[PDB]
Amino acid sequence: GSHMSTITRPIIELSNTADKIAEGNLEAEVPHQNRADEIGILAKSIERLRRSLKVAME
Amino acid sequence: GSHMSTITRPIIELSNTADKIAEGNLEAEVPHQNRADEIGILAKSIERLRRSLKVAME
Repeated sequence: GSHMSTITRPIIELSNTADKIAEGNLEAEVPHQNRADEIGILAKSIERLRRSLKVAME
Repeated sequence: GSHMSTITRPIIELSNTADKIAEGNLEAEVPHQNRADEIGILAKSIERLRRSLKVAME
């Protein structure tokens, strides 16, 4: 499916952002936050983790 | 049935587990860790975030 190629991209974006956060980048902005579909939900979860890490150190 | 239907399930599982961690479930087990494809990579990053939380509070 040629359409599948477009779907694969946002997954790479969320993965790359998550790596930046875990390595100690508490300022990294997570993308796809405003999405309402399954991808938007996954983005929101990554943001929630970022908040905990900041508060954990703050 | 539709092969594409299987794709949605791991996404819901990963999102749900991430929510569990963020709410204060530091011992939550992240799923699909054994996968090496894009889904497995996303699972790995979530495991990193969970560890940082446990380290941050330690």
